[PDB]
Amino acid sequence: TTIQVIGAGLPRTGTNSMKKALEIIYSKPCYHMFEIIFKKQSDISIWQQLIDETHKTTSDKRKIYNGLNELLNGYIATTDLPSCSFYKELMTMYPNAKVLLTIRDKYDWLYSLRKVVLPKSTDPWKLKIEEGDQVLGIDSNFYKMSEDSLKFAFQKNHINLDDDEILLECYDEYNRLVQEIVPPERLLIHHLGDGWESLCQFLNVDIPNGISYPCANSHHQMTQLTEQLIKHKSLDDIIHMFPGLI
Ligand SMILES: Nc1ncnc2c1ncn2[C@@H]1O[C@H](COP(=O)(O)O)[C@@H](OP(=O)(O)O)[C@H]1O
Ligand SMILES: CC(C)NC[C@@H]1CCc2cc(CO)c([N+](=O)[O-])cc2N1
Repeated sequence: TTIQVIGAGLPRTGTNSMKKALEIIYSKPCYHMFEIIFKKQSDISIWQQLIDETHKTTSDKRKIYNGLNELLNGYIATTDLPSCSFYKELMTMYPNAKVLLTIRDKYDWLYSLRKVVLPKSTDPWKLKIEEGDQVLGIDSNFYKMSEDSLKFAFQKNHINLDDDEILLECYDEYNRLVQEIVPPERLLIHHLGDGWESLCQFLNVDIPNGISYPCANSHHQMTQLTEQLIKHKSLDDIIHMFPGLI
């Protein structure tokens, strides 16, 4: 088992649906932030170490390659933060792996990002997200790793995360650089709604017979999850309300 597909798309661009789609195609696990949050919170400090390594004057690329290889052992693919921020390193480690860039309208993306992943620090909803996350054992260590991974993706040290104009241009910039760095024959750009056919051709497989392309992880559902985590204080007690999410 080795990485076949490197997902370079940013959070809220359909990465969880792509994760599920790749697991359907290959019948092997794909990495995603949900793997960290719901299955392996122990990985948070490992990711934090790697991102930190990138902030050294002279970063040790072999330390990073080895960390990545450790983290992704047994996975056939990667999507979402924090792995997407390392797509260049992943490309080097796995020269035969193809690259996917999931993408969507930037304004739709920002609204989705604000409601689920990166609320403004002035948003009361941020406190609700944090309360719900405590139920899952998710705390400041997680938030620091995820924010750091985003800043690493965007290649910014000091950045005002609360500024929508900065995020919007960072988003466009990120997507543009992926297209300029990855050779076109090694890259598929997948827009929301594109479904199986460009993906499957790209990966040299048939369209899965009678299996629909996944449509997962909407902001409405994530808002509901937060609301129910706060209300019932137990993931196990509410997971029947969220089929196919985790
Ligand atoms: N097959 C599909 N078609 C359209 N939108 C999809 C989709 N799969 C996922 N999405 C959208 O992708 C976003 C989540 O992406 P990610 O998994 O990276 O967090 C959500 O957007 P919204 O929050 O606007 O509803 C979700 O609704
Ligand atoms: C469990 C949920 C109710 N609260 C956790 C939230 C939503 C899921 C999530 C997903 C990502 C990337 O998909 C990131 N991220 O990259 O910062 C952060 C978070 N945080």
